Amino acid sequence: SELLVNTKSGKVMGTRVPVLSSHISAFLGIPFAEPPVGNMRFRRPEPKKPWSGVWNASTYPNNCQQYVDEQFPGFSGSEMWNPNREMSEDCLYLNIWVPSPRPKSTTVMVWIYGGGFYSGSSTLDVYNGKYLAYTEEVVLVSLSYRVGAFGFLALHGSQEAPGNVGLLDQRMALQWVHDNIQFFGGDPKTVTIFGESAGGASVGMHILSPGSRDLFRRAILQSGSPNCPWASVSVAEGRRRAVELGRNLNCNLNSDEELIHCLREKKPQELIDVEWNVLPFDSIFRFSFVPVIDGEFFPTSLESMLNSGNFKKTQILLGVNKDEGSFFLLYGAPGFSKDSESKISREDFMSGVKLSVPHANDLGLDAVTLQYTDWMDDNNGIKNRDGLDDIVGDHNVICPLMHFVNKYTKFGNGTYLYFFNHRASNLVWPEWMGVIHGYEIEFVFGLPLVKELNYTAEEEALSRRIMHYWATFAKTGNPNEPHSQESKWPLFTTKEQKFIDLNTEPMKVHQRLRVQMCVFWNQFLPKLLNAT
Amino acid sequence: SELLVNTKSGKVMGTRVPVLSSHISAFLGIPFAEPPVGNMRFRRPEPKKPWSGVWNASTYPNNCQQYVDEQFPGFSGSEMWNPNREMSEDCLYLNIWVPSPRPKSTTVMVWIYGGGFYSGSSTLDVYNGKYLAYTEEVVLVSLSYRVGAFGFLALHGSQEAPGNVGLLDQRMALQWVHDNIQFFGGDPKTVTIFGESAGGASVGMHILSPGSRDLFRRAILQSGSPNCPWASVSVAEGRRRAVELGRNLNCNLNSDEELIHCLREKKPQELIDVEWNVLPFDSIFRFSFVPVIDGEFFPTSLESMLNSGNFKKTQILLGVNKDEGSFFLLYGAPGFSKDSESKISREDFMSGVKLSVPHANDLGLDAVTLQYTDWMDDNNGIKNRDGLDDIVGDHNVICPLMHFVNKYTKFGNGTYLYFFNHRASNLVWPEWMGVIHGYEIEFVFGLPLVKELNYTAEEEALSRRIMHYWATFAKTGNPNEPHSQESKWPLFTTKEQKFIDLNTEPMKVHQRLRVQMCVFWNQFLPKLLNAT
Ligand SMILES: COc1cc2cc(NC(=O)[C@@H]3CCC[C@H](NCc4ccccc4)C3)c(=O)oc2cc1OC
Ligand SMILES: COc1cc2cc(NC(=O)[C@@H]3CCC[C@H](NCc4ccccc4)C3)c(=O)oc2cc1OC
Ligand SMILES: *[C@@H]1O[C@H](CO)[C@@H](O)[C@H](O)[C@H]1NC(C)=O
Ligand SMILES: *[C@@H]1O[C@H](CO)[C@@H](O)[C@H](O)[C@H]1NC(C)=O
Repeated sequence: SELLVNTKSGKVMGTRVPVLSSHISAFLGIPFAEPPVGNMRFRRPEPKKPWSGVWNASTYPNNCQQYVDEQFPGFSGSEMWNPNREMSEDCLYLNIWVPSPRPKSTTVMVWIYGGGFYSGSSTLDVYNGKYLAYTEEVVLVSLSYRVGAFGFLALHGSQEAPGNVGLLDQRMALQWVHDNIQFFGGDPKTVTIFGESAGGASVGMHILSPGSRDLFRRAILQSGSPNCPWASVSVAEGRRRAVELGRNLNCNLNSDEELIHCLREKKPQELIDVEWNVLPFDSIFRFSFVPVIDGEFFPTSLESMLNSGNFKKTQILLGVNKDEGSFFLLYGAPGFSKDSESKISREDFMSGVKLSVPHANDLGLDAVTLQYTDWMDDNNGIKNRDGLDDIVGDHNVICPLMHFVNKYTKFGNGTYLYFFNHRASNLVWPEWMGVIHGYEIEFVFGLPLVKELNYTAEEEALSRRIMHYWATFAKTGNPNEPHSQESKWPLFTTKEQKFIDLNTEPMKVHQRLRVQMCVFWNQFLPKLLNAT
Repeated sequence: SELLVNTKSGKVMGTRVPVLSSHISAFLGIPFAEPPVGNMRFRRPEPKKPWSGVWNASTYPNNCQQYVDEQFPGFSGSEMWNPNREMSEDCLYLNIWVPSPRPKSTTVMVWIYGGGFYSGSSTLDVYNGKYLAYTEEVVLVSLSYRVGAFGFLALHGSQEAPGNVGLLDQRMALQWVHDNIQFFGGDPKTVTIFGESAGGASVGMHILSPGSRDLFRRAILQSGSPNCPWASVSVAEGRRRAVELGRNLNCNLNSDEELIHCLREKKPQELIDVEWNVLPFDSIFRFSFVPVIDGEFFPTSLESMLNSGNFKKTQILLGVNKDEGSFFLLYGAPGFSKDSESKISREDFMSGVKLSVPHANDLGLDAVTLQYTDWMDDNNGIKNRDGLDDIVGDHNVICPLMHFVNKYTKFGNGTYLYFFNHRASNLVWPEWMGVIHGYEIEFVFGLPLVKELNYTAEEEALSRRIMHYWATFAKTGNPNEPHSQESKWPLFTTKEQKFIDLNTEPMKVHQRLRVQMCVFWNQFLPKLLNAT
């Protein structure tokens, strides 16, 4: 039957799902790892023992244990990111949307969710593969991985909690797609992995890590970048945070075996309750347990890997949203509130600059401030608010991604760069927040096509325009249709540095995206801080 | 007779001079000090022994010994600043233009020439008091002072070369005006001292120095400021430069008496030949022998004097030109030439930034560069050229003057601030140079009124407009006529920070003149350099 597939791990039985007055197939909650529970918590992932019989792969799986956002209880804008299924340490599953009929060798797209490495779910309504798989004839796959302390506790030199295991989770799901996607009609030599936020930093991490490169063909990174300041810590810092997690749960801290044993005795929610207490600074856009530069998953420092062409050479498609910082100021910066225009006093701007660059000494704090303050009108709370939005977007997302895209292009086989600056017309967050972090996802997955979600026709036009760029890129390494009538999304070159707009207005091409500020973040401020 | 005046130092006989189809009186080359020759070279000035008989005060006096510009031999644009009379160490004289008939108590204006403390002449055609004295009924006085090593060699703790003597020259001329200007129909309680460049820094120095404040009423500073980075050195630096002058002339350097004796044996031109060899850096807009912060003329550091209201509280009128730096790049920066548009390579911009901020470490050099580079179009030789013009104007003139005007206004009785941005229509320098340092002088002295110098009628209108602002300010402490029809030049307040334009277009009022860049120069870069 269509909904029955003989994989190398065993048979699985999916279900027929409707999608825009037609139907396709779905295989939800397929295991790719052994459940990482008990003594396996914090351990590298093991591959799922193959099973006899048939797996009832018709319902979504548990979500992995994480912190749940309750800043705005009941508010859909915040709830759509929380787990919509019960949480279990047994989260290692993946979901396949297959067109119907089952093709024989179409393009495969693997989705990697974000959420700062401390949260995420493959099962969110905004991650639904069906609209994309159906509209573009691709096989859509979404994996899951251990987040939080469960996926990134880092006592290096120990083999019980080596770090990076949530990436190894991702890797094993990618190994399972390479081995088995052919039985779902997927071409295992045409897998494009894409992600956003932490998931975009993951996608670019698999580009760097050698153990990962041969498991996928090309890559899409959305608002994420392996070298983001929040995406990785050093071994010393990862150890310190692991030890401090132990101290919050009154653990014996003498040996690494003593810490790890103590942490496995604890229930999940006990580590989540104190997870945020181990950050070294008062900060925004910093998360506790993140990938560690370990010498194994990452052979050396990320900057030397980027300078020395030490990474998978292929094509990449990547880009940013207009107002990336505003979501994070809402959560931790003083002055901002969901229900005001959040005009920002001179004094609260000062406070935001501290929380955005928590590693900076006073002289660096002054440098940031000078660079982002209109001094002809300093006490303007809209200019102070918008300025903060740019401080957090540039430092944390846009400028580390530009650095990545300038370093990668020097050695790669193609690069396509976008600037998504369309405020969705049905957005529940205040208008001061602009074009929000993670709000292009709904267009990439084609939710505008559900003309029951209140979307303007132009936005459906935009979602189809975008979904085609993505799929055509995953299929060929160029989002442009050969012999096509629309304007061509130009390649990004070190010489000309072009990129395009993604909005309902006719496509436009600019260059050197936010270079002015990105010179400051990528080259000046690091030099200043290194100087004492 | 009109041209005969009985001063406290003796009678003097002036001459009748024509000025715009009428006539007034002039007393040229009146001594106010003993000739500072032989053993008096480098010494504080002594007052002119009074004389029997009558002084033939009808011809201009010698100019003081200085370096003569020969970068452009024959070119009037450069020659109009060189000495037009033979040079003598006996330069201590002053010149009075008196209206006719001799008024009884009109306003007195004393002019203090500039030229980096290393050059200047009271006798230049652009300093002619007659057009101003006649048009505005004021008594115009111009002093002279020892420049170069002759006026500012600084072996502190010695009484033979204590430093600052060229300012004491100025002071004695001001004491002579206070004592004697009443016999020329001048009101000695209404003396406004004005100057440009070094002369504007002098005017503001007499505001700070206590030994000077009671000798003048109010003050005009043009493109000059006591706290300019070139206007003063520390005692240690002034000693080092004095010792290095000795080393260039093969002097015994053991004792201060030995150095000073050796330097007095030398002819003047021997010190001028090597004067530039003692600067500590490769620089532009730095001069060898300048005022020294000595504890006497200046009680303490200039910044503490400005912070602690330690200065003459009165009214001041001051301002800057649009393109102050371009004159100095022409002389020492690579890429610039009198006869090209001087488009500036990326590499030669780099070189200019070095020569403009010679005291800055590499990190400071990067800060300047970042702040003044359009990174969306970095290899634009017009933007690099104009950018350099602003680097040198802001650092050396505009931003130290804004600092002065922000500190002085906090404690003073009035402040008026101008931005002179009219390119004179008959200017012999290339158009890339813009509105050049020291090219408002010709409007302040009313040379546009000579409709035989090729000036547009609008410019005569501007010169009369400006000459009236100056004189009416000197007379009252407000450039505005009471009950007048033109727009009012607003006072400068710490709150609103207004200022006006000086050009042929109808007057306009802006605020916070070049604050963006001046925050960087006055508050950020000093913090950065102090930090290691
Ligand atoms: C003391 O440190 C704490 C820090 C934080 C940070 C929280 N959240 C966030 O930083 C982010 C902000 C941006 C919106 C994002 N969700 C939407 C989203 C998800 C995925 C992709 C795209 C968009 C939540 C947080 O919920 O709780 C915290 C609690 C803390 O202590 C108890
Ligand atoms: C190695 O250091 C040297 C440095 C210099 C600098 C010279 N000149 C100037 O810096 C200035 C630049 C601006 C134009 C001004 N004159 C017009 C002016 C005069 C008064 C008020 C306003 C305007 C001359 C110079 O002539 O010769 C130099 C020779 C050097 O070594 C032999
Ligand atoms: C699969 O599990 C769900 C959830 O309990 C159940 O409702 C469904 O009928 C099951 N289907 C099969 C074929 O086992
Ligand atoms: C003053 O000196 C000049 C220059 O030598 C001379 O030509 C002039 O006639 C003299 N006048 C008097 C009155 O001495």
